[PDB]
Amino acid sequence: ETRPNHTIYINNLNEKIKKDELKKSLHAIFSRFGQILDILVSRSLKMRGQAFVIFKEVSSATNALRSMQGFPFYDKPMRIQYAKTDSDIIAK
RNA sequence: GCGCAACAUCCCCGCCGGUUGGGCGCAUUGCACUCCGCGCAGUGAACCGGCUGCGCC
Ligand SMILES: NC(=O)c1ccc[n+]([C@@H]2O[C@H](COP(=O)([O-])OP(=O)(O)OC[C@H]3O[C@@H](n4cnc5c(N)ncnc54)[C@H](O)[C@@H]3O)[C@@H](O)[C@H]2O)c1
Ligand SMILES: Nc1nc2c(ncn2[C@@H]2O[C@H](COP(=O)(O)OP(=O)(O)OP(=O)(O)O)[C@@H](O)[C@H]2O)c(=O)[nH]1
Ligand SMILES: [Mg+2]
Ligand SMILES: [Mg+2]
Ligand SMILES: [Mg+2]
Ligand SMILES: [Mg+2]
Ligand SMILES: [Mg+2]
Ligand SMILES: [Mg+2]
Ligand SMILES: [Mg+2]
Ligand SMILES: [Mg+2]
Repeated sequence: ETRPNHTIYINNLNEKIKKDELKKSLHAIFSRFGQILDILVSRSLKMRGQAFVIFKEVSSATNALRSMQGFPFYDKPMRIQYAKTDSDIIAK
């Protein structure tokens, strides 16, 4: 789960929030500490309430669990965690 | 073929299916990298398959 290091995985999000509003209301919050490459969100039955954001490299992504970890985001605390594997765009 | 919905407890809304998006509810704490859980309804939204009826060649 936690404690490898590739990118962030945010959990326990408000699923009522639509995809577009969520994808941008995180980029505006998660670039205070790094540059964002791509943010990914799905409202499917599994990946709803979860997000996948990747930055420049690894400690361009350690700079996230860094900050938030229970941020009252849309009336529910965040829970961030390092992505177990790596996103298929950084494998190049 | 073209244009329409009279019939409607103000107006608007012919019928049956369906799609996309919006709403509410149930369920979901879930590690992905093209979409996709389900239910409810005057969804005063846009459309797709048909059909009934009215008017005009
Ligand atoms: N004050 C306002 O701002 C306001 C608001 C709404 C309407 N209006 C006016 O009030 C008027 C009321 O008109 P309406 O809505 O009663 O008529 P309509 O114009 O809606 O209906 C005419 C059509 O009904 C169809 N039709 C008639 N009998 C039929 C039957 N037996 N079977 C199937 N189809 C049939 C025909 O195709 C006909 O062309 C309108 O002309 C409108 O201009 C005014
Ligand atoms: N101009 C015109 N063409 C028609 C009319 N009715 C049928 N047609 C022609 O017929 C074709 C088939 O349409 P349909 O609705 O299946 O014809 P239909 O079933 O005989 O029509 P009904 O008489 O109502 O039963 C259309 O493409 C038209 O060209 C009409 O009233 N006016
Ligand atoms: Mg009409
Ligand atoms: Mg009318
Ligand atoms: Mg009427
Ligand atoms: Mg009615
Ligand atoms: Mg219908
Ligand atoms: Mg729906
Ligand atoms: Mg819904
Ligand atoms: Mg149609």
